[PDB]
Amino acid sequence: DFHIPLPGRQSPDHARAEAEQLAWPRSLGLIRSDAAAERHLRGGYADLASRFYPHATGADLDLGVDLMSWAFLFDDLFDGPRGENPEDTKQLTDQVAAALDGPLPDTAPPIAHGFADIWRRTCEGMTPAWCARSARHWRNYFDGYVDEAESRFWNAPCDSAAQYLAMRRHTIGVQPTVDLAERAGRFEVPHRVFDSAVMSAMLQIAVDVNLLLNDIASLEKEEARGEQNNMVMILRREHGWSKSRSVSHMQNEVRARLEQYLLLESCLPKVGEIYQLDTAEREALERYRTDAVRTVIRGSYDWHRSSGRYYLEELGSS
Ligand SMILES: C/C(=C\CC/C(C)=C/COP(=O)(O)OP(=O)(O)O)CCC=C(CF)CF
Ligand SMILES: [Mg+2]
Ligand SMILES: [Mg+2]
Ligand SMILES: [Mg+2]
Repeated sequence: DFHIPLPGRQSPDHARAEAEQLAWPRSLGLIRSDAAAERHLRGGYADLASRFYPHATGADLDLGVDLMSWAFLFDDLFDGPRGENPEDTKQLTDQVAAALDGPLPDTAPPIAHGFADIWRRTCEGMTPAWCARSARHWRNYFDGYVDEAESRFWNAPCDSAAQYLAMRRHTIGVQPTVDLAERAGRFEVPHRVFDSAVMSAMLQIAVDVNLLLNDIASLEKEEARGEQNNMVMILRREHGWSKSRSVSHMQNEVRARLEQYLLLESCLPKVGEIYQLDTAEREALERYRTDAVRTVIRGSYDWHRSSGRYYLEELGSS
Protein backbone atom coordinates (compact mmCIF):
# COMPACT_ATOMS: atom_id res chain seq x y z
CA ASP A 1 0.00 0.00 0.00
CA PHE A 2 1.21 3.49 -0.92
CA HIS A 3 0.04 7.11 -1.06
CA ILE A 4 -1.24 7.78 -4.59
CA PRO A 5 -3.41 10.93 -4.30
CA LEU A 6 -4.85 10.48 -7.81
CA PRO A 7 -8.31 9.31 -8.94
CA GLY A 8 -8.52 5.77 -10.26
CA ARG A 9 -9.85 5.69 -13.82
CA GLN A 10 -10.68 2.96 -16.33
CA SER A 11 -11.85 3.18 -19.93
CA PRO A 12 -15.62 2.57 -20.25
CA ASP A 13 -14.80 0.31 -23.23
CA HIS A 14 -12.67 -2.07 -21.14
CA ALA A 15 -14.98 -5.10 -21.32
CA ARG A 16 -14.76 -5.27 -25.11
CA ALA A 17 -11.02 -4.56 -24.99
CA GLU A 18 -10.47 -7.52 -22.65
CA ALA A 19 -12.80 -9.80 -24.61
CA GLU A 20 -10.98 -9.18 -27.92
CA GLN A 21 -7.42 -8.77 -26.61
CA LEU A 22 -6.23 -12.09 -28.08
CA ALA A 23 -7.13 -11.63 -31.76
CA TRP A 24 -4.23 -9.30 -32.57
CA PRO A 25 -1.29 -11.25 -31.05
CA ARG A 26 -2.63 -14.56 -32.38
CA SER A 27 -2.79 -13.07 -35.89
CA LEU A 28 0.82 -11.89 -35.49
CA GLY A 29 2.12 -15.28 -34.34
CA LEU A 30 2.82 -14.00 -30.82
CA ILE A 31 0.44 -16.45 -29.11
CA ARG A 32 0.72 -19.90 -30.67
CA SER A 33 -0.68 -22.38 -28.11
CA ASP A 34 -3.89 -22.27 -26.11
CA ALA A 35 -1.90 -22.48 -22.86
CA ALA A 36 0.03 -19.42 -24.05
CA ALA A 37 -3.30 -17.62 -24.51
CA GLU A 38 -4.44 -18.36 -20.95
CA ARG A 39 -1.04 -17.36 -19.55
CA HIS A 40 -1.63 -14.06 -21.36
CA LEU A 41 -5.15 -13.43 -20.05
CA ARG A 42 -3.82 -14.06 -16.54
CA GLY A 43 -1.59 -11.00 -16.96
CA GLY A 44 -4.48 -8.55 -17.13
CA TYR A 45 -2.83 -6.65 -19.96
CA ALA A 46 -6.04 -5.21 -21.41
CA ASP A 47 -6.95 -4.23 -17.85
CA LEU A 48 -3.66 -2.35 -17.48
CA ALA A 49 -4.13 -0.60 -20.83
CA SER A 50 -7.67 0.47 -19.93
CA ARG A 51 -6.26 2.08 -16.77
CA PHE A 52 -3.29 3.66 -18.54
CA TYR A 53 -5.68 4.97 -21.23
CA PRO A 54 -9.10 5.67 -19.66
CA HIS A 55 -9.69 8.36 -22.30
CA ALA A 56 -9.46 5.80 -25.13
CA THR A 57 -12.17 3.57 -26.61
CA GLY A 58 -12.55 1.42 -29.69
CA ALA A 59 -9.54 1.14 -31.98
CA ASP A 60 -7.60 3.73 -29.95
CA LEU A 61 -7.93 1.58 -26.83
CA ASP A 62 -7.12 -1.57 -28.82
CA LEU A 63 -3.78 0.00 -29.77
CA GLY A 64 -3.04 0.46 -26.07
CA VAL A 65 -4.10 -3.13 -25.37
CA ASP A 66 -1.77 -4.44 -28.08
CA LEU A 67 1.11 -2.31 -26.77
CA MET A 68 0.83 -3.93 -23.33
CA SER A 69 0.45 -7.37 -24.92
CA TRP A 70 3.55 -6.94 -27.10
CA ALA A 71 5.51 -5.24 -24.32
CA PHE A 72 5.11 -8.10 -21.85
CA LEU A 73 5.53 -10.79 -24.51
CA PHE A 74 8.75 -8.98 -25.47
CA ASP A 75 10.01 -8.73 -21.89
CA ASP A 76 9.44 -12.47 -21.34
CA LEU A 77 11.99 -13.31 -24.11
CA PHE A 78 14.76 -12.15 -21.71
CA ASP A 79 14.00 -13.98 -18.44
CA GLY A 80 16.05 -16.92 -19.75
CA PRO A 81 19.58 -17.33 -21.09
CA ARG A 82 19.13 -14.58 -23.71
CA GLY A 83 18.88 -11.95 -20.98
CA GLU A 84 22.27 -13.28 -19.79
CA ASN A 85 24.19 -12.77 -23.06
CA PRO A 86 24.42 -9.13 -24.25
CA GLU A 87 25.44 -10.25 -27.75
CA ASP A 88 22.21 -12.24 -28.14
CA THR A 89 20.09 -9.55 -26.46
CA LYS A 90 21.48 -6.94 -28.85
CA GLN A 91 20.90 -9.32 -31.77
CA LEU A 92 17.18 -9.38 -31.01
CA THR A 93 16.66 -5.75 -29.97
CA ASP A 94 18.25 -4.59 -33.24
CA GLN A 95 15.73 -6.63 -35.25
CA VAL A 96 12.84 -5.08 -33.32
CA ALA A 97 14.23 -1.53 -33.32
CA ALA A 98 14.79 -1.83 -37.08
CA ALA A 99 11.07 -1.20 -37.63
CA LEU A 100 11.60 2.37 -36.38
CA ASP A 101 13.64 3.01 -39.55
CA GLY A 102 11.84 1.11 -42.31
CA PRO A 103 10.06 -2.06 -43.42
CA LEU A 104 11.17 -5.26 -41.76
CA PRO A 105 12.34 -8.21 -43.87
CA ASP A 106 9.86 -11.08 -43.91
CA THR A 107 12.55 -13.14 -42.13
CA ALA A 108 12.17 -11.01 -38.99
CA PRO A 109 11.05 -12.75 -35.79
CA PRO A 110 7.34 -12.42 -34.97
CA ILE A 111 8.07 -10.21 -31.96
CA ALA A 112 9.64 -7.75 -34.41
CA HIS A 113 6.67 -7.87 -36.80
CA GLY A 114 4.44 -7.30 -33.78
CA PHE A 115 6.33 -4.15 -32.83
CA ALA A 116 6.26 -2.99 -36.45
CA ASP A 117 2.46 -3.19 -36.53
CA ILE A 118 2.19 -1.23 -33.27
CA TRP A 119 4.66 1.46 -34.33
CA ARG A 120 2.94 1.91 -37.69
CA ARG A 121 -0.35 2.50 -35.86
CA THR A 122 1.22 4.79 -33.24
CA CYS A 123 2.57 7.24 -35.84
CA GLU A 124 -0.28 7.55 -38.36
CA GLY A 125 -1.92 10.91 -37.78
CA MET A 126 0.76 12.43 -35.53
CA THR A 127 3.23 15.17 -36.37
CA PRO A 128 6.58 13.95 -37.78
CA ALA A 129 8.41 15.64 -34.90
CA TRP A 130 6.28 13.62 -32.46
CA CYS A 131 7.07 10.38 -34.32
CA ALA A 132 10.80 11.13 -34.14
CA ARG A 133 10.76 11.94 -30.42
CA SER A 134 8.85 8.71 -29.74
CA ALA A 135 11.18 6.61 -31.89
CA ARG A 136 13.99 7.98 -29.72
CA HIS A 137 12.10 6.83 -26.62
CA TRP A 138 11.88 3.33 -28.09
CA ARG A 139 15.60 3.21 -28.89
CA ASN A 140 16.32 4.16 -25.27
CA TYR A 141 14.13 1.23 -24.16
CA PHE A 142 15.78 -1.34 -26.44
CA ASP A 143 19.29 -0.17 -25.52
CA GLY A 144 18.35 -0.55 -21.86
CA TYR A 145 17.77 -4.27 -22.33
CA VAL A 146 21.30 -4.58 -23.73
CA ASP A 147 22.68 -2.77 -20.67
CA GLU A 148 20.79 -5.09 -18.30
CA ALA A 149 22.21 -8.11 -20.14
CA GLU A 150 25.69 -6.59 -19.81
CA SER A 151 25.18 -6.31 -16.04
CA ARG A 152 24.19 -9.98 -15.67
CA PHE A 153 26.89 -11.29 -18.03
CA TRP A 154 29.90 -9.69 -16.32
CA ASN A 155 28.26 -10.46 -12.93
CA ALA A 156 28.54 -6.77 -12.01
CA PRO A 157 25.46 -6.01 -9.90
CA CYS A 158 24.30 -2.42 -9.58
CA ASP A 159 26.14 -1.25 -6.46
CA SER A 160 23.99 1.84 -5.81
CA ALA A 161 20.44 3.07 -6.25
CA ALA A 162 21.83 5.79 -8.52
CA GLN A 163 23.46 3.28 -10.88
CA TYR A 164 20.25 1.23 -10.87
CA LEU A 165 17.92 4.12 -11.71
CA ALA A 166 20.18 5.26 -14.57
CA MET A 167 19.49 1.80 -16.06
CA ARG A 168 15.99 0.96 -14.80
CA ARG A 169 14.48 4.29 -15.92
CA HIS A 170 14.88 3.10 -19.52
CA THR A 171 13.91 -0.57 -19.20
CA ILE A 172 10.71 0.19 -17.26
CA GLY A 173 9.10 1.36 -20.51
CA VAL A 174 7.05 4.16 -18.94
CA GLN A 175 7.89 6.82 -21.53
CA PRO A 176 6.72 4.73 -24.53
CA THR A 177 3.55 4.06 -22.51
CA VAL A 178 2.98 7.77 -21.86
CA ASP A 179 3.67 8.46 -25.54
CA LEU A 180 0.76 6.21 -26.52
CA ALA A 181 -1.62 8.12 -24.23
CA GLU A 182 -1.08 11.09 -26.57
CA ARG A 183 -1.70 8.89 -29.62
CA ALA A 184 -4.75 7.22 -28.06
CA GLY A 185 -6.07 10.62 -27.00
CA ARG A 186 -5.36 12.16 -30.44
CA PHE A 187 -3.50 15.11 -28.91
CA GLU A 188 0.10 16.20 -28.39
CA VAL A 189 1.61 18.09 -25.47
CA PRO A 190 3.32 21.32 -26.65
CA HIS A 191 6.71 20.03 -27.74
CA ARG A 192 8.64 22.87 -26.11
CA VAL A 193 6.80 22.15 -22.85
CA PHE A 194 7.63 18.42 -23.03
CA ASP A 195 11.31 19.43 -23.07
CA SER A 196 10.88 21.78 -20.10
CA ALA A 197 12.66 21.14 -16.81
CA VAL A 198 9.35 21.01 -14.92
CA MET A 199 7.79 18.42 -17.23
CA SER A 200 10.94 16.29 -17.19
CA ALA A 201 10.82 16.25 -13.39
CA MET A 202 7.17 15.16 -13.45
CA LEU A 203 7.92 12.53 -16.10
CA GLN A 204 10.88 11.29 -14.05
CA ILE A 205 8.64 11.02 -10.97
CA ALA A 206 6.18 8.88 -12.95
CA VAL A 207 9.04 6.62 -14.06
CA ASP A 208 10.53 6.28 -10.57
CA VAL A 209 7.16 5.56 -8.93
CA ASN A 210 6.47 2.88 -11.54
CA LEU A 211 9.76 1.01 -11.18
CA LEU A 212 9.52 1.21 -7.38
CA LEU A 213 6.00 -0.24 -7.50
CA ASN A 214 7.23 -2.98 -9.85
CA ASP A 215 10.30 -3.85 -7.77
CA ILE A 216 8.08 -4.47 -4.74
CA ALA A 217 5.28 -6.30 -6.56
CA SER A 218 7.69 -8.73 -8.26
CA LEU A 219 10.19 -9.18 -5.43
CA GLU A 220 9.12 -12.78 -4.78
CA LYS A 221 9.48 -13.80 -8.43
CA GLU A 222 12.97 -12.25 -8.46
CA GLU A 223 14.04 -13.51 -5.02
CA ALA A 224 13.17 -17.07 -6.09
CA ARG A 225 15.44 -16.55 -9.13
CA GLY A 226 18.52 -15.02 -7.46
CA GLU A 227 18.15 -11.67 -9.21
CA GLN A 228 20.34 -8.96 -7.67
CA ASN A 229 19.12 -5.89 -9.62
CA ASN A 230 16.00 -5.14 -7.59
CA MET A 231 15.66 -1.94 -5.58
CA VAL A 232 15.10 -3.78 -2.29
CA MET A 233 18.21 -5.91 -2.87
CA ILE A 234 20.31 -2.93 -3.95
CA LEU A 235 19.34 -0.87 -0.90
CA ARG A 236 20.43 -3.72 1.38
CA ARG A 237 23.79 -3.85 -0.41
CA GLU A 238 24.26 -0.08 -0.72
CA HIS A 239 23.13 0.83 2.81
CA GLY A 240 23.42 -2.46 4.72
CA TRP A 241 19.74 -2.43 5.66
CA SER A 242 17.26 -5.25 6.21
CA LYS A 243 14.30 -6.08 3.98
CA SER A 244 11.83 -4.27 6.24
CA ARG A 245 13.89 -1.05 6.28
CA SER A 246 14.45 -0.92 2.51
CA VAL A 247 10.78 -1.58 1.75
CA SER A 248 9.58 1.14 4.13
CA HIS A 249 12.24 3.43 2.67
CA MET A 250 10.76 2.83 -0.78
CA GLN A 251 7.31 3.69 0.58
CA ASN A 252 8.70 6.99 1.87
CA GLU A 253 10.35 7.68 -1.49
CA VAL A 254 7.17 7.10 -3.49
CA ARG A 255 5.48 9.17 -0.77
CA ALA A 256 7.87 12.11 -1.16
CA ARG A 257 7.90 11.93 -4.97
CA LEU A 258 4.12 12.07 -5.28
CA GLU A 259 3.96 15.12 -3.01
CA GLN A 260 6.70 16.74 -5.09
CA TYR A 261 4.67 15.74 -8.15
CA LEU A 262 1.75 17.80 -6.85
CA LEU A 263 4.06 20.79 -6.31
CA LEU A 264 5.13 20.55 -9.95
CA GLU A 265 1.55 20.31 -11.21
CA SER A 266 0.84 23.67 -9.58
CA CYS A 267 3.78 25.21 -11.48
CA LEU A 268 2.29 24.33 -14.88
CA PRO A 269 0.19 27.55 -15.26
CA LYS A 270 3.37 29.59 -14.83
CA VAL A 271 5.30 27.16 -17.07
CA GLY A 272 2.79 27.79 -19.86
CA GLU A 273 3.19 31.56 -19.61
CA ILE A 274 6.98 31.10 -19.79
CA TYR A 275 6.57 29.27 -23.11
CA GLN A 276 3.77 31.63 -24.25
CA LEU A 277 1.23 28.86 -24.74
CA ASP A 278 -1.98 29.83 -26.46
CA THR A 279 -5.27 28.53 -25.07
CA ALA A 280 -5.21 25.42 -27.27
CA GLU A 281 -1.71 24.54 -26.08
CA ARG A 282 -2.85 25.22 -22.50
CA GLU A 283 -5.55 22.59 -22.99
CA ALA A 284 -3.29 20.02 -24.66
CA LEU A 285 -0.88 20.43 -21.73
CA GLU A 286 -3.81 19.95 -19.36
CA ARG A 287 -4.81 16.74 -21.16
CA TYR A 288 -1.21 15.49 -21.00
CA ARG A 289 -1.20 16.12 -17.24
CA THR A 290 -4.45 14.25 -16.54
CA ASP A 291 -4.69 11.63 -19.31
CA ALA A 292 -1.00 10.73 -19.77
CA VAL A 293 1.11 11.53 -16.70
CA ARG A 294 -1.50 11.03 -13.98
CA THR A 295 -2.87 7.89 -15.63
CA VAL A 296 0.52 6.16 -15.90
CA ILE A 297 1.10 6.75 -12.17
CA ARG A 298 -2.31 5.73 -10.84
CA GLY A 299 -3.02 3.01 -13.41
CA SER A 300 0.12 1.07 -12.50
CA TYR A 301 -0.70 1.14 -8.78
CA ASP A 302 -4.16 -0.41 -9.19
CA TRP A 303 -2.92 -3.07 -11.61
CA HIS A 304 0.19 -4.24 -9.72
CA ARG A 305 -2.13 -5.37 -6.91
CA SER A 306 -4.55 -7.20 -9.23
CA SER A 307 -2.31 -8.69 -11.94
CA GLY A 308 -1.86 -12.45 -12.06
CA ARG A 309 1.69 -11.86 -13.31
CA TYR A 310 2.56 -11.18 -9.65
CA TYR A 311 7.67 -21.67 -24.51
CA LEU A 312 7.88 -18.23 -26.12
CA GLU A 313 11.29 -18.77 -27.78
CA GLU A 314 9.46 -19.02 -31.13
CA LEU A 315 8.70 -15.28 -31.05
CA GLY A 316 12.40 -14.35 -31.18
CA SER A 317 13.54 -16.85 -33.82
CA SER A 318 13.86 -15.93 -37.50
C1 LIG B 1 6.45 -1.07 -21.94
C2 LIG B 1 5.63 -1.56 -20.76
C3 LIG B 1 5.84 -2.79 -20.22
C4 LIG B 1 6.89 -3.75 -20.75
C5 LIG B 1 7.26 -4.84 -19.75
C6 LIG B 1 8.27 -4.28 -18.76
C7 LIG B 1 9.22 -3.15 -19.11
C8 LIG B 1 8.31 -4.81 -17.52
C9 LIG B 1 9.29 -4.30 -16.48
O1 LIG B 1 9.24 -5.08 -15.29
P1 LIG B 1 10.28 -6.30 -15.15
O2 LIG B 1 11.01 -6.17 -13.83
O3 LIG B 1 11.27 -6.22 -16.30
O4 LIG B 1 9.50 -7.71 -15.20
P2 LIG B 1 8.09 -7.98 -14.46
O5 LIG B 1 7.03 -8.32 -15.48
O6 LIG B 1 7.67 -6.74 -13.70
O7 LIG B 1 8.26 -9.12 -13.49
C10 LIG B 1 4.53 -0.75 -20.08
C11 LIG B 1 4.16 -1.23 -18.68
C12 LIG B 1 4.68 -0.30 -17.61
C13 LIG B 1 5.25 -0.82 -16.50
C14 LIG B 1 5.74 0.18 -15.47
F1 LIG B 1 6.16 -0.41 -14.30
C15 LIG B 1 5.37 -2.33 -16.34
F2 LIG B 1 5.74 -2.73 -15.08
MG1 LIG C 1 10.53 -9.41 -16.76
MG1 LIG D 1 13.52 -7.31 -17.88
MG1 LIG E 1 10.39 -6.56 -11.58
